[PDB]
Amino acid sequence: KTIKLWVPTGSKKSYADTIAKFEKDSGYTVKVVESEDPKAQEKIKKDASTAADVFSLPHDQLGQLVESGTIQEVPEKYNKEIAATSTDQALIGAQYKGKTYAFPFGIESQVLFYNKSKLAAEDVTSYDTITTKATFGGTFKQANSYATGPLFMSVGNTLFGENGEDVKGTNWGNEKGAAVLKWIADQASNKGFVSLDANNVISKFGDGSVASFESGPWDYEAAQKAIGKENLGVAIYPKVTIGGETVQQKAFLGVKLYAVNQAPAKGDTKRIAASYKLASYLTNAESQENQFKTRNIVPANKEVQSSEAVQSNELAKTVITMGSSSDYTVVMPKLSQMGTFWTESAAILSDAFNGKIKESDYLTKLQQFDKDIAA
Repeated sequence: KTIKLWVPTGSKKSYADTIAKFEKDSGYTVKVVESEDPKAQEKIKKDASTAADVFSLPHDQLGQLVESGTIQEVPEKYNKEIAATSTDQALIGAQYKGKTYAFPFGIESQVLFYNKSKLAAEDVTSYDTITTKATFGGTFKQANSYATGPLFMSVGNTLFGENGEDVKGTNWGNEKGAAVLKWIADQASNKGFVSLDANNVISKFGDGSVASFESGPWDYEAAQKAIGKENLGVAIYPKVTIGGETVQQKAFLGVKLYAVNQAPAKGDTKRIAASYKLASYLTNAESQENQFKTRNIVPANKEVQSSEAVQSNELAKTVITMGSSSDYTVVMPKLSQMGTFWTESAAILSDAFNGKIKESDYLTKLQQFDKDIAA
């Protein structure tokens, strides 16, 4: 009566109390092993004997694990609990073709970081205002698709249709997509836009040549240190004016999941039930509260999201606003054709900024993109 759990690196101690509570309530023992979330899929394929009963993963890999038969639909009991307690965006993270396969525990989104000695709060709600009054820095020469890929969805185009599950639904090859490429190209002559490399985002923020930039919670500490805690502002993504339309700038949402792999239980339904119970425990309000407090995990649970501790933390509050609605975030699609998206979107965004494609080529390149990705 032992089940194996894979938890994110560093996290084991954070979860000790949660696990003890589960152990005391279920009478199962839990073997807890740290293991990198992004590698869970590879690890399972390589050695299914050693595979954990319960493991953390990023939702962007959930579609693959479903399609290989590794993760099965959760029991209806848990489906109801997850839908009730999670944000709608988090649930979309946990679902694939209409079924729930995992338990959200966390969310992540990029935000706008700015220097309060260079920009007032009032002036960071609009990209046009930011670059009129100060500077915005981005890595446009070597485009980051995670960062600026969502511009295409910001203007009302989709990545694999509205639900992110139609392999033929990506529709950038139109005037709105072309207008995204135009805006990219225009940033080269926008006097408030500063062309960055990955390795100088933070240092140019520190030296004051970049007043603002977009990144995730992983850069929060470095931003703080670059200009001083008291000078660091955090805000939601601004509006941006593309093709003469002012629209909300979107980012991707990442949803952090626990899932159950039934295979190591070999038909033992008592143990499978225990595995779902563990996942439920790991991702309930109490655990998410503890995970925010100990490891600054931004909760997927609506109730913890609105807690004073979380709402008083400007980074967490901002990530939550971004994850609160599809007005701000696109939940990263799960289809394997995302592979093409990463490669081709980066190249086209780069080429538009660098002038390796011209305006008269924007539409044909985007139409070709739409064809390529639909394979």
